[PDB]
Amino acid sequence: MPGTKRFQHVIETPEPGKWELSGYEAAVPITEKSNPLTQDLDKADAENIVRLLGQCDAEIFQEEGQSTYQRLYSESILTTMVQVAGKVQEVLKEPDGGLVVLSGGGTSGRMAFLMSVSFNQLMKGLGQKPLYTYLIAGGDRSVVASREGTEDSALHGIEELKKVAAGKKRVIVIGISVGLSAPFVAGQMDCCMNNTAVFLPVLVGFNPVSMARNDPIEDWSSTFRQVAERMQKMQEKQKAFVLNPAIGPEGLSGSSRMKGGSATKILLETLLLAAHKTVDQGIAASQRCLLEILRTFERAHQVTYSQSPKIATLMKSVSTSLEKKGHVYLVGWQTLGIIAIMDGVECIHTFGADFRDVRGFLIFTFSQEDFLTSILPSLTEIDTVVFIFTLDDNLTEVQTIVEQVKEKTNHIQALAHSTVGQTLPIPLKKLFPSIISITWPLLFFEYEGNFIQKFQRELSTKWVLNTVSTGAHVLLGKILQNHMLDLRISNSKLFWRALAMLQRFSGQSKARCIESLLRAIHFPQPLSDDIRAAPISCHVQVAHEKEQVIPIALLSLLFRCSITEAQAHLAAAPSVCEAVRSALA
Ligand SMILES: CC#C[C@H]1CN(S(=O)(=O)c2ccc(N)nc2)CCN1c1ccc(S(=O)(=O)NC)cc1
Ligand SMILES: O=P(O)(O)OC[C@@H](O)[C@@H](O)[C@H](O)[C@@H](O)CO
Repeated sequence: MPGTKRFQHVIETPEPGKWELSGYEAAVPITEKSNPLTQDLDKADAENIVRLLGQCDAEIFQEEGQSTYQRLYSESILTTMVQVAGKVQEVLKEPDGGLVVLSGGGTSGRMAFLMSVSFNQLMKGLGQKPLYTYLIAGGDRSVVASREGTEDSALHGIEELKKVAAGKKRVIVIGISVGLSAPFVAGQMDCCMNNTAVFLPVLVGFNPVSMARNDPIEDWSSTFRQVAERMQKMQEKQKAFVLNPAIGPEGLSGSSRMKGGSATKILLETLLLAAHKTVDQGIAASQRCLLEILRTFERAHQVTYSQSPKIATLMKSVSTSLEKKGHVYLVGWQTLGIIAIMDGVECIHTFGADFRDVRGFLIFTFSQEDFLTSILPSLTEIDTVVFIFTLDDNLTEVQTIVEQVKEKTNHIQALAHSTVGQTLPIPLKKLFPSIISITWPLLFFEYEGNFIQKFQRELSTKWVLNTVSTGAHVLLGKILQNHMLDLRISNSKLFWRALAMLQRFSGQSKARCIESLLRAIHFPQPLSDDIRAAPISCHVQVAHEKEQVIPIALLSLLFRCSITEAQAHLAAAPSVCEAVRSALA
């Protein structure tokens, strides 16, 4: 029947009460799951929100229970990290015609960029040629833009890969996809397996391979799952690798920019740093050198979240400014500036928020005076401006900008990273009365830009900004339990996530949910057979431009009414949130 090809794979909605016993819950990929810690996140206050995400983030470092999924600390995973470190060594010994690509869509792609830079720096400070590069769904521009639609083509991924891999002789391709989902990566990994003389694919993500994505990709014949299963078979002969620890669900269901991006750095920085810092010692990478690093990353979580009360406060202020109608500026230096940009941009697609709502700034790349003359003018009594820097940064450039911002603003707060016993110039740096001083112990570092200190700091900022950005929006009522219902459908994964949210919150069949969804998307056109049979990309292209697609679709269902009737209802309610929530009641 029309549509059967496209929707056959979708699991039926269970009868009320049998969500567990239908086996439905057990087949939800971990990366899409509702985290039980966050069932009532939409009710939590700022302090709880910080607590509940701190807990969710902790799950990264939690160990394997005694019938269950491998985790970051499990022996199978650390052994895989060692073996991969090893293959990175091979290429490090033979830099001529060698290359190491880190690749991903969206936040996986963003993380890839950071790491390729860091490790390229590292080989510079040692006077070696840079061997790292990145690849992001939609080219370089995607690093710092909301561009969710660019991940759906396997040919694109392969193309980008062919460009960069030039006339190289030995290529390591680290395909990053948190959900083991992005068609962009899938095609890269498959291409690698079809030329193993040159390519070595390493897939990174955080689902078991039995939960890897399995619906058809429009421009490619195999699924992510088939690709990953075959890489796993090659791992026996050491010609492919799959590195996939479970880290437990996101605190915002399927918001893989959070734990997933974090785990990506923890996992890949750890392994690459080990491989470098152990080549020049002429010693194999071992579980012991990896562990040192992982434990440091784990202290970093503890260090970071011990500043929780302040983190809650900055959340309450970021939220306040967005409840009124102000903006939120994230101003930071080096690498920590970028991360700030990355957070701001992600808020657009993640919460449907305008790019001014939470914006990032590096010193998007607007210099000291340029910021003072351009942006400073537009500031306002209700806004919030966050400063993010180390005490190694150039604090004369910092104080200047805060001096000025204080006048036109007042809601400032800051994120200051330091070694123990560095002191904050100006004891009347108050200015910031109640800073977020994150003060780092003294580690022993032989590489020359203290790369472990950088990684700690990046990660810690990512945790803070993410928790803030996400928390501020939850407080506003935009989140339904631990799901973002009212998302914009801009790729296929999001289209499937909409359909899952329709099933979950309505309890109605998949045929009904699909029908309501496609009607909401294509309104005012009716459901023809063509539309029913259309590739998922046709729906995406149309829904991408509309507003409230998913809430309209859900209303149609709850009221058993038409799209015309549910649009009218929505427009007659005070808000999307009250409309949906009170139809649920
Ligand atoms: C319909 C459907 C579905 C699946 C898979 N889709 S998928 O096909 O894009 C996908 C993504 C990643 C992956 N590893 N496998 C499939 C994502 C959303 N999915 C999903 C399924 C269930 C839920 S939920 O159970 O309502 N939240 C607990 C949330 C999301
Ligand atoms: O790394 P994945 O699972 O292939 O997901 C890649 C991207 O879709 C994902 O990072 C997304 O852009 C983020 O907005 C999710 O919060």
